[PDB]
Amino acid sequence: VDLVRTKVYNLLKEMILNHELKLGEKLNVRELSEKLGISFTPVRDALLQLATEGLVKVVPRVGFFVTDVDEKFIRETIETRIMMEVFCLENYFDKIAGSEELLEIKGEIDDVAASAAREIFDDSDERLHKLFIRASGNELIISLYEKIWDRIDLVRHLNERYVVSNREHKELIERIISGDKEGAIEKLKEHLKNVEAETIKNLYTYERS
Amino acid sequence: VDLVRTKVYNLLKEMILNHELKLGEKLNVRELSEKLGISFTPVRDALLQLATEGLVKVVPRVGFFVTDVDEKFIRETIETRIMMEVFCLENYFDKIAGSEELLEIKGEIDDVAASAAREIFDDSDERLHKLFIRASGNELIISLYEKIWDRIDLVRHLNERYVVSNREHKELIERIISGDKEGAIEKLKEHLKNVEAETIKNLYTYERS
Ligand code: NI
Ligand code: NI
Repeated sequence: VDLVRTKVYNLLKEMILNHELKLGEKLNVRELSEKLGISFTPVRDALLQLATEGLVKVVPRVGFFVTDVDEKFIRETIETRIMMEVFCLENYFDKIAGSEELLEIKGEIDDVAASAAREIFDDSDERLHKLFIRASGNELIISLYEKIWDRIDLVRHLNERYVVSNREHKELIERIISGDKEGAIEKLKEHLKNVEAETIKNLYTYERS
Repeated sequence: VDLVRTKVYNLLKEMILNHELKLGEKLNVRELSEKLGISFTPVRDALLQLATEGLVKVVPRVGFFVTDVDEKFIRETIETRIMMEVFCLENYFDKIAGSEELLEIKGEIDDVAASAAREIFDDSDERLHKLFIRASGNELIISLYEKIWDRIDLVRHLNERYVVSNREHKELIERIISGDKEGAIEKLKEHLKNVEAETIKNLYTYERS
């Protein structure tokens, strides 16, 4: 289920980022099905799920459309992350600082600063932000974030300054390892608000919206 | 859709609070359908939705069960509310303080302090906490809270100290109207953590869990 949604989602992201699909554009389910080798019903069901995260607009008896992602959609995405991630980092700080995972992410971060390989950025980016959430141990929280992860992920990709983001993550982690809880929190706010400003600026490079 | 889920949900709450249904108990869809005058499929679909909020456990090819609501389920519910509501109140404080709605809720609160009518408590309780969320103007946030509202509502009802909760709301609102933002925030944390401790204690009065 998550499995099909994730392939559907991944195709949709790939075609938005390639400018094959415009923001607001009507989706052709048959097309998606040809591309993915998945039958109609399962694709349809995935799209309904994505509509649930606000990625797809559903017009009954009409069809499915790619959301017309606009500034408000971005801002709301980021502000939602600030609320959740900051809440997790603040309250689960010791647990995050002490995790070995944080150290492996740090290693990826250092690789990006040298190589600038986007895939390693995406992996390290996801792991760091999700670590904050996961460290709560609060399965409701963690499932809320998971529920909107596809939206988070698409938004993540609508900017191009990943190397600067890489450096911001580095500094975050450094504050965290130093037990500078307050510094870390301010740095996370700063990083996300920075990402948000840059995304809003990049947005006109996408067809429509 | 929300319409059917809400009737299904309301019946389930009523029977849990009457101790007609135990926590963990297997649900009989036909029963629910007889009671509500709604057909099988729509009930089934509502139950699937409620399973989404973690109110119903789904066992495929077996059936649907009432969640075995335990301390962790309560704690996680409350901590999730603390994160969201505190984030909203802190960041949208002026907007909340200035709303006429807050004044009407205040009027209900004063009625409860005098009458102790549970329905007026529930109405005023819902409005106050939802005002914080709604004042964000962030439709993602507001939809996350709405998505788990049934869970919030059931949890709200698993304690019996609503008059004390009424007094805590009163003091909250008083802090808010006074522009004591920090006082208000601390009072909201305190209120929810208090509710949480009392609920955990009351919980053994419910069959199972
Ligand atoms: Ni980041
Ligand atoms: Ni309350």
